Amino acid sequence: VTLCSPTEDDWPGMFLLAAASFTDFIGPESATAWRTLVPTDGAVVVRDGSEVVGMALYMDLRLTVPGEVVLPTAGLSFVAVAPTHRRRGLLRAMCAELHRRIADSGYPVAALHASEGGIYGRFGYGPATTLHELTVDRRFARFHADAPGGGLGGSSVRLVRPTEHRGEFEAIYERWRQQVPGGLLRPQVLWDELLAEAKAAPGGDRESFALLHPDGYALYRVDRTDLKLARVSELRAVTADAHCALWRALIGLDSMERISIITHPQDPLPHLLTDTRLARTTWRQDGLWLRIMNVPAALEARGYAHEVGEFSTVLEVSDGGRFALKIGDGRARCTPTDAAAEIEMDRDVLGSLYLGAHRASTLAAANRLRTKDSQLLRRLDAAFASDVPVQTAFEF
Amino acid sequence: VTLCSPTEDDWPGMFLLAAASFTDFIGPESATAWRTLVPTDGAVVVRDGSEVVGMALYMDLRLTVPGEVVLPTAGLSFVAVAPTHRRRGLLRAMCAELHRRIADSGYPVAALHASEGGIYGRFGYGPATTLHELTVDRRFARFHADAPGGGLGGSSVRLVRPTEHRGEFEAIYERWRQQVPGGLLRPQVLWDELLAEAKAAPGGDRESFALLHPDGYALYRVDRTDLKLARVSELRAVTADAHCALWRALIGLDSMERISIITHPQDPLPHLLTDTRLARTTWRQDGLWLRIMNVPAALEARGYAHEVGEFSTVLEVSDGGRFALKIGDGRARCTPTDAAAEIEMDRDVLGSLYLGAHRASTLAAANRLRTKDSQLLRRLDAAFASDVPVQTAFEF
Amino acid sequence: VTLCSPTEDDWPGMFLLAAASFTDFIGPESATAWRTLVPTDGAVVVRDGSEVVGMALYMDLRLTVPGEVVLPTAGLSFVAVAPTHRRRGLLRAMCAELHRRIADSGYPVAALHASEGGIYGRFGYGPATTLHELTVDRRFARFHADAPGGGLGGSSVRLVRPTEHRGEFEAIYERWRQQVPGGLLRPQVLWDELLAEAKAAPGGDRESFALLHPDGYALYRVDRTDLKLARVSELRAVTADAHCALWRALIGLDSMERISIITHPQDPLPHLLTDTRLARTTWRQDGLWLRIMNVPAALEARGYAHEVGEFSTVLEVSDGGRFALKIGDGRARCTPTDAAAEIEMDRDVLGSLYLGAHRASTLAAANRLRTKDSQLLRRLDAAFASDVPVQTAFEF
Amino acid sequence: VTLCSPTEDDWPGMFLLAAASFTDFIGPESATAWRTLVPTDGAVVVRDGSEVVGMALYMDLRLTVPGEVVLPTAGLSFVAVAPTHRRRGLLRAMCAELHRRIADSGYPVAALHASEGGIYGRFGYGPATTLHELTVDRRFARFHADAPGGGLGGSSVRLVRPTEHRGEFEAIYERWRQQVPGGLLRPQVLWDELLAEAKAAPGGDRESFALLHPDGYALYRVDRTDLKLARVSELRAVTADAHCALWRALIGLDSMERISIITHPQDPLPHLLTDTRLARTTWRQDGLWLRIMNVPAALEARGYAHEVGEFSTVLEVSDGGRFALKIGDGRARCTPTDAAAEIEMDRDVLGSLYLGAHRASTLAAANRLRTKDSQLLRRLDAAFASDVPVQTAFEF
Ligand SMILES: Nc1nc(SCC(=O)NCCN2CCCCC2)nc2sc3c(c12)CCCCC3
Ligand SMILES: Nc1nc(SCC(=O)NCCN2CCCCC2)nc2sc3c(c12)CCCCC3
Ligand SMILES: Nc1nc(SCC(=O)NCCN2CCCCC2)nc2sc3c(c12)CCCCC3
Ligand SMILES: Nc1nc(SCC(=O)NCCN2CCCCC2)nc2sc3c(c12)CCCCC3
Ligand SMILES: [Cl-]
Ligand SMILES: [Cl-]
Ligand SMILES: [Cl-]
Ligand SMILES: [Cl-]
Ligand SMILES: [Cl-]
Ligand SMILES: [Cl-]
Ligand SMILES: [Cl-]
Ligand SMILES: [Cl-]
Repeated sequence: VTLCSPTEDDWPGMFLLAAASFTDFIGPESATAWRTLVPTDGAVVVRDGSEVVGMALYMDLRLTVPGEVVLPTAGLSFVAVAPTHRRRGLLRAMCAELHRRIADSGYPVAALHASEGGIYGRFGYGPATTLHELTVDRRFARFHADAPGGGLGGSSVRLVRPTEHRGEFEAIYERWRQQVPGGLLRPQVLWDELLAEAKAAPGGDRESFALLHPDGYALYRVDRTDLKLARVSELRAVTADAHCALWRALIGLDSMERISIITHPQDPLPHLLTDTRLARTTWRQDGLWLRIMNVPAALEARGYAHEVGEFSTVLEVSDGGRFALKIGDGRARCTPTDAAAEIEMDRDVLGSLYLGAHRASTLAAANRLRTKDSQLLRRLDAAFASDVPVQTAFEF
Repeated sequence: VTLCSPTEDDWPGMFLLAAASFTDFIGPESATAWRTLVPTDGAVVVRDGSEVVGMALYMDLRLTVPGEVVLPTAGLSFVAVAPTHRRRGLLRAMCAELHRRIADSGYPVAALHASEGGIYGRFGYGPATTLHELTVDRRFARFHADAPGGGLGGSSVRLVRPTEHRGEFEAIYERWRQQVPGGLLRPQVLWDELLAEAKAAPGGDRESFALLHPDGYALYRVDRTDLKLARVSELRAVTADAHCALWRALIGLDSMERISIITHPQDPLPHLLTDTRLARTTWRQDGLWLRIMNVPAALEARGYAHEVGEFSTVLEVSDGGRFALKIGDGRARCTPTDAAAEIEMDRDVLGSLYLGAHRASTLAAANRLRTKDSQLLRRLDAAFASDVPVQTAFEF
Repeated sequence: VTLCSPTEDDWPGMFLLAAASFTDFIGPESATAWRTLVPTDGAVVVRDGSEVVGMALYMDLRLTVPGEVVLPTAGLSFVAVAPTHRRRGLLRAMCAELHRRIADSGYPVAALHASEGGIYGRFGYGPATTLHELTVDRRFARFHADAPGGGLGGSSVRLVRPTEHRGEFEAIYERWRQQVPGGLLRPQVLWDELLAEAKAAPGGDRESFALLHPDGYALYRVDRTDLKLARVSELRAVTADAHCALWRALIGLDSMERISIITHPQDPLPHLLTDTRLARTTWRQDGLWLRIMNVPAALEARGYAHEVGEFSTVLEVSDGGRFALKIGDGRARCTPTDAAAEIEMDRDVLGSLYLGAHRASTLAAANRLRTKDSQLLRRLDAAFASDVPVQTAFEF
Repeated sequence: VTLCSPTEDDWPGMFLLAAASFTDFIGPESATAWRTLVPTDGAVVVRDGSEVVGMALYMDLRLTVPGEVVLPTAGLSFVAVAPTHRRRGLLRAMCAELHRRIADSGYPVAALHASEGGIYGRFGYGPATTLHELTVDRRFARFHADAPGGGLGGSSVRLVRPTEHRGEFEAIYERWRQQVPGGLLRPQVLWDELLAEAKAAPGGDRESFALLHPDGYALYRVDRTDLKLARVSELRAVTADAHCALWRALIGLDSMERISIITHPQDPLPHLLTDTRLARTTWRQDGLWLRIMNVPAALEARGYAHEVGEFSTVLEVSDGGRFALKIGDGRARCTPTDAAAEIEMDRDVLGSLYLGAHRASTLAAANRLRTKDSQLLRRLDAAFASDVPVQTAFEF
């Protein structure tokens, strides 16, 4: 068992491991696009004597955090151990090497989408965003009097072929990702990939349609099997008007019984309707997971709630450092100290708090976050909260 | 069509209307217990010429709000129009009369549990708490190292017959309801009713069991049809230790595949497990609905976040008054004014904000809450938030 | 194997055979009511050497036929062979003896409800009425402008306890059964039985409610398991106004998603709605089966379409006689002849034609009805048709 | 918003609207065949300022009506409003313009297949044929002694590839459509299309097989997912012998559990079996919808029952004219009058009566058809009835 950077000869062995480990595999011909996001030394493989029995890599990503700050992010992906080589500490070795490389390269944070919720906590990954599926029975949906864009005149929304309006979608997304915590820069190769999935596949997914507004878009397709269900794959709205106009159009798909979307807990859609209950939550799951690589750099980089008074404390991350933490005027200063710790938590807990998706009070109730001062807990709660609700950009 | 207070002769007609309008009817012999909570003049009926074709009443309740303040609450229940008399404005007439009576009696707030989510908004009722069903696959559930009560020695939890420990359940509940927003005083007649439902019914519900801790309890029964599913009907925990100890015991029901509970969004259970995903959200719905009867009295009665600086504004409720609102040191002063309104909202929106379950930002995004100052929105958000997460006490 | 009339000692053996042969058994204590409709010599049993291994009886019924004529009808019921004694010609022997008795007693027709559709044809029983289940999604149901009782004022329909309005239901039913082909006289013992099934059963059927009009009623209960489905067990309407008023009330059961009723193919309900498709046909099956015992007596007893000119023919029933048939002024004369047969059919086919539910053309297309004159076929079609659509009264 | 005839440049915009409005879309390359049936000025589109936001067209069809008379029929199809432009009266404007064009062109009737049952009544379209799905459990199916083609010798039915016997299918269909009310002329381009759907599609529909008789054919394929179910897509039989022979062959598909067919209520198949119940009705729905464009021309063009005596009346269609109607010797004369109306009905009701599928008595019971003379109702019933049962030709 050897652990090293893959050579060009190693990749066919990696794609074989990938096909047997991931069911949703797009093959090795759309792997060209995703490979461009893997830096030199971004990947590790484990050989037996010889076939690939273990692999893992990171991708160079740009992650928006509260205060509209953009962090270089190491995106963990393509992590697999052969079924022949389980319970052999290969994952632990591969994860330890990549984290070494990611830290030495100067990434403040790493991120991943979890295949299971029970693996990544012990690696210091905490769930940081929440996926929220809403299903609307659009046959009963009436918009509230208070809702925008209910007046006469034309709709500002057009039904369009996605492939013909790439430039417009990019510019809306680019604005969206820069102003929303959880936002990711979407490179050109991923727009290429997104608009190739937009066409109908033979005995597969149906043609994608687009609803386009000056300040928003929605990509949707009818479900393969349930022909009364429209799945919104992606809805990006920069303004409240765009979000309403796009939903007014989706509720007007008169041949559909149900619109479903994977969105965030704070999606205002339920409040646009006279009956909030018509937008049922049909699924909830952790979205993006964060490992804080550098505590001082990550805590100093993000903005904090202006609405909490200046305060100071000592934060200990288990095997991650102890820090004098001082937060005021929505900025933090995080400096080394050996003074008595007022707050203790494992590294994964800090990832979970970092984007505002989880409350310090909630993690404290489960004893994942230790302090003896409930005042300090209320202050952490308020300071780490996000004015702009945290969303999930796209799976990697 | 006449609208008046029912006489003793009217109640058999009301029970007939009730049987035909509500499927979950416990009959007229457990209606004796619930009737004790209806004050003199708490009920209206509509007769045709003569049978009961319309009814509605309120019950005298005590509702805990943020700051551990207990408000007299008019609990709307038993609202029905005969299928023979729909679309005749009977509900509008009955609701207008009860609201007249509730206001004149000096109730600051009214509350209800909604049969449908599309009826009650136009009456100034906003959804104020969120029901959150968690289902645990307890076969995979391992408690986190950080979780409390994982050490050796005895369990502080006992498996007991509910009927034999009424006094203990009352005292824990009484502590719970006083410290939690959404908490309701549970009168003796409702403890009588709760412990009569605890015994097995012939070709019906199975026997209820209780897990008792000094500072918490859990009532659960196996599902009628799914014999691998335990439904926790009620879990009241005053301390984090009690909540963990009770969940450790429930995860030890080795003959069950699944534990389900209807809880609140901030339940710390997912964070007690090594795999947060094992506690799936399988259902979400609005719980208690609030109508603010008296805006000044309700806004002044509750506590506000100490962690936001003193601030002042002018609040207009549509057909509910305009008010100079001044919040600081976690107290509000709400006084009449004709000065230009900075915040506008319908009455139902204020009910939705009142217990901290919904964010002003979220309601603002849907244009249910109008202001031109985003700073003022952040301040409302922070001030109306609840330190103690809001829960739902019991259905009425 | 002996075939004779049962003695009082034989009935416990018959009830044992009944319990093992029929799953929907109401026991031997509601068998007292149904036994009153069995005449002396109405029953046969087969013993082995001794237990009951075979039984069959008829009940004295009154059946309305086209022209509002009421015929004495032998109602076959309680027919069973022990699982120990199949393929032994016991059914053939029992059916031959009862038919001997029924004919000698002077019954023009026999009738039954079929447990299977493949048994009774060879005994000369033809399906004569059609059961038609309509399910309305009442959430979309709007009444047509043209529909009756859409104006202001009170509803003429009352929601009532069935047990309190027995007299009213009897008088409406009594009018209904006399004016509708397929109508049965419902004796007092069967009203006793019907209103005992109207109360809720412990871990069984839910309480029955009644909608009462001067000229109609509807009995309905919520389904045991599907709590959004109301089953209308029985709807008797003497006028079009009563039928609409009752359906307006049923569509007003706002807690239900679906109303289902077992009705007849010509039920006007679909045409009362702006969307005829909302009343889906979810089930169709043969209802009452007729064996014509005496061809001349049965053909002469019923009325014929006044709208077809006088005509004459020769009808042969296979092993049932040949007859000169002369129809005009809505009366028939049926007399013996040896003249060449113009129409041939088995006896079961005549039962199927007798109430107007099946067209001679349709049975001719399947060669169940032979003639060489298509003019004569059109004339039979028109003459045997029923002005008043044929309905099914009640199962026996 | 402009309403005009589409130009060649408008059609790609129409196909985009079509893809987003209809899930069962065959694309724009089989749209060439269907476009040949659209006359010059057969289509309208609505543009916004510019994309197609509304479209509708008619096709030139030939519809057989009672008396084997063939009417030029305007077949409405391809009707869609963009989800962006609902509740803007675009459908009303497009339908009013096409109906203007259809009337001025001299079409006596228009027809459509309804996407929903609640749209087309207000446009004067009445459901005129009834689709009836029969499912046979062919494992229990035994043919009656009386049924044709049960004797020895060869089967007159051959199992064949459809593509190799186009000429034979055309000639049988051509005979069928000319002798059956509801029959449509099937042009060459639609035979091209029908035999292209007969071959297996990759990850789609299975290969179609044909059973060919001198006087009938049946096209069937195994269901995609249920491999024990054969769907008969089309069965055309000119004689009773052909219908039996084809069904004898289908019942001989020994690898199938179930044969299903969409047929008409008067299909004689149930009567060919010893057990009529084995042919279950598993689905019922309205088929073709008729709008009578010219009342006098349509009423005079069709044949009437010879078996009803000569009679005269005055018929008023709401906003459609008042007419002296005189029916005798199976012909009608329909002439202008201002004499008192004896029969009133909306235009849609007349479409529903026109092919004999619905009885005047049934529509009268729902007050869709007003008269004060029940004798006149019986006469309408009998006269409008169809000797040959009405069938549905093919969807457009
Ligand atoms: N990181 C990549 N993503 C995608 S599609 C976006 C997505 O939903 N990912 C979650 C699921 N995921 C799909 C297959 C892989 C592993 C698991 N496609 C590819 S292809 C590929 C990579 C990759 C990884 C980086 C470069 C090697 C080849
Ligand atoms: N307010 C009452 N609650 C209950 S059980 C607790 C519950 O889950 N209620 C929601 C469902 N609900 C059950 C039946 C009634 C209306 C709807 N039982 C009764 S019985 C009764 C009332 C009442 C209302 C007040 C006094 C008259 C009789
Ligand atoms: N003829 C009778 N009907 C009924 S309930 C009405 C009904 O839906 N019948 C169809 C089903 N059926 C139920 C049980 C018996 C056989 C099959 N109950 C009884 S009880 C009984 C008879 C009978 C038959 C005549 C007298 C002996 C005892
Ligand atoms: N009238 C047409 N029919 C068909 S397939 C036969 C069928 O089952 N139609 C009902 C469903 N229908 C399918 C797609 C269209 C609208 C709805 N295909 C096409 S393609 C097409 C038309 C058309 C309409 C006339 C010319 C433009 C393009
Ligand atoms: Cl690489
Ligand atoms: Cl996503
Ligand atoms: Cl009272
Ligand atoms: Cl609850
Ligand atoms: Cl007897
Ligand atoms: Cl029945
Ligand atoms: Cl054209
Ligand atoms: Cl068809």
